[PDB]
Amino acid sequence: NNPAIKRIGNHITKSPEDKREYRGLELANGIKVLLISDPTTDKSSAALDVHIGSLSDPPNIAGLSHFLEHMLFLGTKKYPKENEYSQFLSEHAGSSNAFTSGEHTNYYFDVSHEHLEGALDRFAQFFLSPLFDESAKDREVNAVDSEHEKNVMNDAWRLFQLEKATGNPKHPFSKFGTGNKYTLETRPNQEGIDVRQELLKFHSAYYSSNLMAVVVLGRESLDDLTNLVVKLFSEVENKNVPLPEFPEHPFQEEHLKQLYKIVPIKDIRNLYVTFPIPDLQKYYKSNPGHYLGHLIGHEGPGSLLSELKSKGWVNTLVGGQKEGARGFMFFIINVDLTEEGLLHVEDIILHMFQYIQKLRAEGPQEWVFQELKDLNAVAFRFKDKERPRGYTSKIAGILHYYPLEEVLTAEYLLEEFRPDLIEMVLDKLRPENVRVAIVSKSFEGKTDRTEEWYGTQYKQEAIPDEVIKKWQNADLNGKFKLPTKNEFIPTNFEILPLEKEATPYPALIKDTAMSKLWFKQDDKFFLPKANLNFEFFSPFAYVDPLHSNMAYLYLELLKDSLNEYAYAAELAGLSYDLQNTIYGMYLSVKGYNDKQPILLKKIIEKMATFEIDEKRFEIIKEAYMRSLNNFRAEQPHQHAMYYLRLLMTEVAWTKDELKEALDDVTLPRLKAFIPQLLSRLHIEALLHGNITKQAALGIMQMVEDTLIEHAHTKPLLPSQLVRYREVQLPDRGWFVYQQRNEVHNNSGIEIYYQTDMQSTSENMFLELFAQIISEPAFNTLRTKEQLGYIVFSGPRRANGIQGLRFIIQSEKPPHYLESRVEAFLITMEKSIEDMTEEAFQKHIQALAIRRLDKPKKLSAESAKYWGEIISQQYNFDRDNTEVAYLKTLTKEDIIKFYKEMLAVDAPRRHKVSVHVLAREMDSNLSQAPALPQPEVIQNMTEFKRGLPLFPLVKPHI
Amino acid sequence: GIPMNNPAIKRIGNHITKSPEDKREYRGLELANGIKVLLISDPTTDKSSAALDVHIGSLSDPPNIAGLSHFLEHMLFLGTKKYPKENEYSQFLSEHAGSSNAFTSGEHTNYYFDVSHEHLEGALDRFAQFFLSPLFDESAKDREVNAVDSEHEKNVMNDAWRLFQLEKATGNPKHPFSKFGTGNKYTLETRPNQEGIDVRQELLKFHSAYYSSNLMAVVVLGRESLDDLTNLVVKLFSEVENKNVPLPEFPEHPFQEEHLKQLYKIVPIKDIRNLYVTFPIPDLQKYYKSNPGHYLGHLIGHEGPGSLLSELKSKGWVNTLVGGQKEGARGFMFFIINVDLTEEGLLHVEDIILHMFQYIQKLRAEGPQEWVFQELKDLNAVAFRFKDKERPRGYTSKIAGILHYYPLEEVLTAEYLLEEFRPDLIEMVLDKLRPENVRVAIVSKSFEGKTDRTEEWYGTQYKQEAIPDEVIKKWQNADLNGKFKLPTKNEFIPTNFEILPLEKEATPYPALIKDTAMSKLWFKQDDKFFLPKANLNFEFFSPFAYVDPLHSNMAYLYLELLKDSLNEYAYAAELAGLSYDLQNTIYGMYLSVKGYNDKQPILLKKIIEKMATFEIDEKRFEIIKEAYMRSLNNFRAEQPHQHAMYYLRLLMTEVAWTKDELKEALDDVTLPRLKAFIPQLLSRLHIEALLHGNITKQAALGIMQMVEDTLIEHAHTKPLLPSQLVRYREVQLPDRGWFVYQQRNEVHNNSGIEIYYQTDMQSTSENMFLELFAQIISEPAFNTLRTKEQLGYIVFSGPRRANGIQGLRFIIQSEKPPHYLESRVEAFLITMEKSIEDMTEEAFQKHIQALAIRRLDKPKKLSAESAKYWGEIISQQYNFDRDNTEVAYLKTLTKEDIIKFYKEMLAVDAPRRHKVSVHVLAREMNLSQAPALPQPEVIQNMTEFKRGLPLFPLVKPH
Ligand SMILES: O=C(C[C@@H](Cc1ccc2ccccc2c1)n1cc([C@@H]2COCCN2C(=O)c2ccc(F)c(F)c2)nn1)NO
Ligand SMILES: O=C(C[C@@H](Cc1ccc2ccccc2c1)n1cc([C@@H]2COCCN2C(=O)c2ccc(F)c(F)c2)nn1)NO
Ligand SMILES: [Zn+2]
Ligand SMILES: [Zn+2]
Repeated sequence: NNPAIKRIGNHITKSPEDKREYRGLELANGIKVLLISDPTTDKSSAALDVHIGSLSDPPNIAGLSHFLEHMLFLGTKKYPKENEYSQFLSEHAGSSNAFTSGEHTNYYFDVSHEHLEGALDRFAQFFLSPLFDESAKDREVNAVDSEHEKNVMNDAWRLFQLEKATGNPKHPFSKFGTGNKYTLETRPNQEGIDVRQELLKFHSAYYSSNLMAVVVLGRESLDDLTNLVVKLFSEVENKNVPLPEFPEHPFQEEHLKQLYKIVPIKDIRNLYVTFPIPDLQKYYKSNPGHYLGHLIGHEGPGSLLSELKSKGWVNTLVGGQKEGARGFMFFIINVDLTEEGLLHVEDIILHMFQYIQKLRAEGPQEWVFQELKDLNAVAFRFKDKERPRGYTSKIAGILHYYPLEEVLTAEYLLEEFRPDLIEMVLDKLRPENVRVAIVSKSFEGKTDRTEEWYGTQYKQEAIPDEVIKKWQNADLNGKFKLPTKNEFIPTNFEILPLEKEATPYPALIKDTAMSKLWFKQDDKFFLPKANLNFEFFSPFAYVDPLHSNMAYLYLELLKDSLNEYAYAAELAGLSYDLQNTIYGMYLSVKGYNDKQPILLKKIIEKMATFEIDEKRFEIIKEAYMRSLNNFRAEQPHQHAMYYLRLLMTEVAWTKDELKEALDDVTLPRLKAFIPQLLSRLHIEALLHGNITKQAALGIMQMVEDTLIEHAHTKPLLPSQLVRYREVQLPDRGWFVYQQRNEVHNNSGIEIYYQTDMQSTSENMFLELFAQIISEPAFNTLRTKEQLGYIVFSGPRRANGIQGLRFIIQSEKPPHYLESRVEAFLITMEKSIEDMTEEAFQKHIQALAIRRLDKPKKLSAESAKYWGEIISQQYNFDRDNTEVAYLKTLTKEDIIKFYKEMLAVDAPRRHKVSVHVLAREMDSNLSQAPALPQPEVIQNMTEFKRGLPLFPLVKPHI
Repeated sequence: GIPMNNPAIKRIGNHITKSPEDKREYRGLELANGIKVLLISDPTTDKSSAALDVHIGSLSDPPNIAGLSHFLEHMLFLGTKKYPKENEYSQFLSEHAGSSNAFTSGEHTNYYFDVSHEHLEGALDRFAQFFLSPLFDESAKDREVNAVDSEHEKNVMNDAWRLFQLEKATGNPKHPFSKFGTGNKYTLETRPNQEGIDVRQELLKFHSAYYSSNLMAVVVLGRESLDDLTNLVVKLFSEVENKNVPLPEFPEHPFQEEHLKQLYKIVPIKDIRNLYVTFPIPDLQKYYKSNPGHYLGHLIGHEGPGSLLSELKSKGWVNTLVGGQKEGARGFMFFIINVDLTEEGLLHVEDIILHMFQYIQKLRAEGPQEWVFQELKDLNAVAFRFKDKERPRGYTSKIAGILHYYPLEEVLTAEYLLEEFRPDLIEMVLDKLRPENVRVAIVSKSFEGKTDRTEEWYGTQYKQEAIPDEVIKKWQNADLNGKFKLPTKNEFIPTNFEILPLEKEATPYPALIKDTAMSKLWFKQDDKFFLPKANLNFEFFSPFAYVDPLHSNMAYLYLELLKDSLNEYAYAAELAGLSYDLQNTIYGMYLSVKGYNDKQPILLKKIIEKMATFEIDEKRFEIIKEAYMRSLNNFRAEQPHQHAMYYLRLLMTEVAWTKDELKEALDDVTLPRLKAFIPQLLSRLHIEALLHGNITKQAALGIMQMVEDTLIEHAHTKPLLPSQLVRYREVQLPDRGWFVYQQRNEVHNNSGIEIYYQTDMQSTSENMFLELFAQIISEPAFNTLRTKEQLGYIVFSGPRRANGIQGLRFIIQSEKPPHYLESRVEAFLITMEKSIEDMTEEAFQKHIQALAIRRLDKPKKLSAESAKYWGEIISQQYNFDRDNTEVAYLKTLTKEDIIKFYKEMLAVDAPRRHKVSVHVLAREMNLSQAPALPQPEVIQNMTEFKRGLPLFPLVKPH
């Protein structure tokens, strides 16, 4: 019909509950396309996936493909304004991102549904005519270097790269993929390579239309969308690039039966078991690797984890197939270690091979596979509706692996047991194909090797043949037994009819001294799911560091207890979250509205009648100790945000305070704590989903009755239900707090301009200003001045107060970062006042679109309401009224607000700054303003005592 | 050569015997007109003082005009012939750092003041005219009768006043003892109008009949020499006329035979259970050198091992006992044994009384004990040798009364020193304590409904019965009871009075000699008083003493139970001049130990050990918890203005549990729960202590460590983190805001009001603005709101301080409704604006000097110096030089400064006016111009009120 379209796909199989419309098609230049018509979406979205990545970097230029990824954002022949893409999105309620994996570079964006074409055009140019400006190239090499830096001291990256460096050095799998200033600038300048030539050369060589897939979602009809995609993308040139293949596995036989001992930054104890296996991607219909992962990584009774845990050796286990690349994959079993586990790695692994041996003895189990098939099938039928941005990027990635008519289902459905493949894979899980790595600080000083890129300290030795042989003779262990039929599988998918007095927003359907119960029957999504949210308030949860530690340990121990029972439910789409908070306990139950009452009652009963297992208590406590210490190894901007949260809140226990109180938690004391915690409570709950008002009251009643019967719960007094306030800073004050990060050699800074108490006017002043400065902020402080990879501006909301905040992680000292943010603000004063009235209104509309974007799945709407409820404001219609006020704000309103609240000279300026100094650190351009002397906070307690405390917000109703 | 006799002086006494530690100089003498005079010269005193006690009181009321003595007492303040401005006397004192008071007992009317030492004579001259030329202005008399009515109304629903007059009403109705002494509007106006009495003549008649110089004792204390004090007193008081009035006597007891062997059943206002046993006895006053009454009071009322109380408490029948002689009047006394009653006790009154008579029998069996007398003598002797130095106002008032009862040379010692062992007198008094002489009274709500009589002045509901002769006979036949042993030698009697020498490194103010996670020790070796005494103060912080109502209740009961079990052990120390206080706070616990330093470390160790290792007796636990339940409930019967202040503290503090919340929580306090709470509270602590007195730095550090070591060994205490040491903040009120909180008092038929004008955090600046303003208005506010408008008896102005914040407050209890009182206070503030503007610069500087004198009045005794520091310490301001600093700054203020302050913070149209009012309604609820007031925001809920406002900072330490 049309010459630009090679073929047009037929029905793209979808879920019957999926109301979006789909058309597949393949362009003449080979670009695989999927088109999603959703006339309701408030944001439209496109994504493109190029099937090339880090594995295809030049050997002399580590990280080229990643770098190119960054550079495409900085201008094209048709749109050469460096920040034109990001600025257009920001002015039209959009955003975008991209990532570079081993075989993919993936770019995506969303934007106000009324601006798809303008965004998509600019987006298309990335793949037609990028500038690769020399100036922009020399700047953005720093963002890559800063990105690598944040990862250098991160234990997950260090290991990630160290695996690669213990395989065959000649294999692309060993490449350093992120790149840094050395590999992208310094070594190429020393070696005479022109970097810009190489970006152009790579782009022209590999960004070919035959290796691309594109997904576009908008309100427009599938037809209009077909015309729009052909317009912009058939232009792409096809250079018929062959899809790279890695048939040879990176681990050959000299890399097997090897043992690696590794010393990470954090105090952690891990055991990693790896088996090389053939590439299983083709078998995807059956999925042998997933069947095996399901059993090995089972956490229920008779499981491998179960026994390793009751032997006191392991707490968590992960098992299944791990991606490698077209040509090779891995099977892994990864456990963390107790102190005992670390002494018993030989036996832990023996136990591993014992469970594999039982899976060999029983042979494949068709009922197991069939159970997975029918659950996945139900999962797919009732899948929540995705957000555009992630949906397009996801699908754009898999289009390369499946035909058009099955791209939506290929990754949820399964087709036949195919026990031959299961046996084939299982045959690779043998002692002679094993690689073993142990991570413990106990190897400190006992290593002899250094990994080039990250510096990781490790040792390599061969597994003694005697030990391989013992593992080969693994007997059957009577403690291991296959799973039982999942008893939590849901069976009643009936959607209850809307009650005649249903409400659009949650209604307060119960209000005793015990309970406040908020209820809404789902009237948007009509899936057989419910969300049950409970806030258990008790003053004894946070009264002091000792009690705060005991709340944590109680819930951790409780969940550890429930794990075996609740794993099945989690597999059958029924999950729960149990969390301690500064006001008490948070419990969430989400999933199929069928079996929920079984799980909920089991949890409340186990809470109220818990019996602590002393060995579990010792093991989890020790873990918690290490947890607290390991915060030292977090990142500087993390540390910064933490200190700021400590400074600005009435009450807050530090890690050191908690860590000192921990030694005083004893099993008796914990046992006494729990009934005391439970003795008096107030329960605030949101119940939202496929449930009637009667059902909601009965769930609430069951919770109350179980607590009253088993723990004798009495209500709290109204006067005891107090929330913490935020420190009220003085007009024209500027406080600075200084700490050192002893692990990372970058610094961090958070800067907080506290404005005033939340209210419709103050909320929208702040939100509008943040919107107007959002893109400029990123462009000026990252893109132009390249302060660091992490640069963030936005609102801060805490305890009913709010303000503006800047967060930055950099190698520059924080006081420099201060002047640069101050300089930026001034230049923003000029920019807002030079800003046209038409631009101003573009920003108003962008914010409105964001605020009024409607929630696409039950959980999202639920969390919107929970935010209103826990925050004690209860303004469920907030978006309408606040957007309405928004639309009436003038550019002068915003200028008055800035000069009153934010400007260096503002009369009501309220500035506090946290500075985190790097490890080795010390205690033209637009001109920075002159800054007052900061009052230096030496003691958080003294700081807080000398200031007032804000009020608390008044509820709405 | 014989002397040149001054004729105004009938005689000059010999050496007035005094404590060898007492540096004041004394002279006694009797005027020609028979006034007995003691002169006290004290060249260091910052305030001087005088008092006059007339030996006439309300037993001599005219029979048809109840309360005339008392009323006359009020009227003498309101103007004399030489000083006829109604409030000259009050005004003069106020402007010269002075105050005065007076009171009317059955046989005495006692008047006293205390002002700046430079203005003795001026004060004394205005004072003297009271006894020469009262005006008894007819308008004044019509107004002041309201004050007396409001005083009586204050007392009407008070169980102690009800009982006091009920006793008078159950004796011989024709005896003066049965008179009603307060008076009220009926007996002092209404009835005298119906009966055609001219009250102003009756006043003049009484004053002239009885204010005779021969019934008068005066005491004057001043910086002036003894000779100059003599000339002065002769000058001002010689002209008081001697009508040679005979001193009234009452030789017939008010309780005759038909008033004995009686039982009375009385209904209280509060929920209380008391037993009152009374025996009539002869007038023992004349035997003061042996004190047979107090010997028997000492034994019968003893609280140590083997005691009467001891057994009654083990039976679980009583919790407290009081026994000894009770004053009556010249010619009769009583001997009492009073106990409170448990629930069981109320059912075993007959056995309680039998046990009382068994102990009395043990005393008859053993007979008088010279060694006991010996103990009494020795303790009293030591007490007098090392008597603290008194505030002059109280001292002149006390001595002026007792000049009537003792030779001049003995006024100081008569009440302390024992000289004569009189076993005959002991046996005499003991023979009067017999069932055929006994009167028994029971006070319990359980008689509610079952009474048939009504006491006429208070309304008391009671029934009267004759004690069955079979009961009297069982008490007569009280055989001995082996649980009752006499006390043993008091091993807490101090013997080491040595005053350690003043260390080289010693400091004028307390020094921080220890600062650890556990403890912060303040110390000062005494450098002023040099008595063998010390004060040891400890604040224990725990977040678990006030975390919620339940825990608060448990902190209370813990310390109540603890004090209960230490009582027998600690009683001997109490008698030996060594006492302790233990009481829960909103931050944890407070412990004070005061007295002769000798044996303190023993008592303190016993207290701390018993805290850390406490074993709760289930039976004491039940009894004390029940009493505590009653105590909460009984709050409903406090005065209206007390409620107003209570509610204000509730409203203006961050955290604060109401009586109702405490009471609801009490039922979940179980013995096991309390046993759990104990160690939890003691597990983490911070101790801040002031140790001040006759102790060295080493001994002090040892004391502190001993308290730490004990808590550590037995309760495994660890330190709290600094971040946990949080104090509570005050609610910060909004500019131009005005909130009202309204409540009703369901017992009293008056209303109460507190009005709080918040100003700002305490600083030198703000403190002195408020204090000077409050000084300027102090006297005028009393004179306008009470003396002129007669809003009530209780009228108060002054600073309020709480949680580092401050402001101005008025408190009034009145029959009129709160909103009326608001307008009249507001009216008053306006008049004070004009008054300050019209005040001369000298009159202003005069108010400044008055406040200065008051702020720099140097403490006279160790306890008062200690208290001054302790306030600096628990307020965490640590500003030990505050008086010198703040007075310095005071002296530079100008009347413009104060008018600016008033217009900014206080005036009705002030931009930073922060007004909260508490209105307490009564059970049943021209003049200057009141401004019109904004509509007030009515607080309907304290939690929401507090949630919606900011909280102030805390004051910066020094
Ligand atoms: O490193 C990566 C991720 C890398 C990709 C990248 C690289 C270079 C860019 C240059 C200019 C604009 C966007 C560029 C984006 N990346 C994402 C972000 C975040 C997080 O997600 C959304 C964007 N974003 C922002 O911060 C942000 C916020 C507000 C703005 F107005 C704005 F323009 C950007 N930062 N860097 N892949 O390999
Ligand atoms: O009732 C009684 C006691 C009665 C004696 C009395 C009687 C009538 C008076 C008339 C005018 C002035 C003082 C009169 C005093 N009394 C004492 C007080 C309190 C507490 O002691 C100090 C005075 N005082 C004040 O409140 C007060 C406060 C500030 C002032 F500037 C001021 F002049 C007075 N109130 N009534 N005896 O039988
Ligand atoms: Zn990147
Ligand atoms: Zn009076």
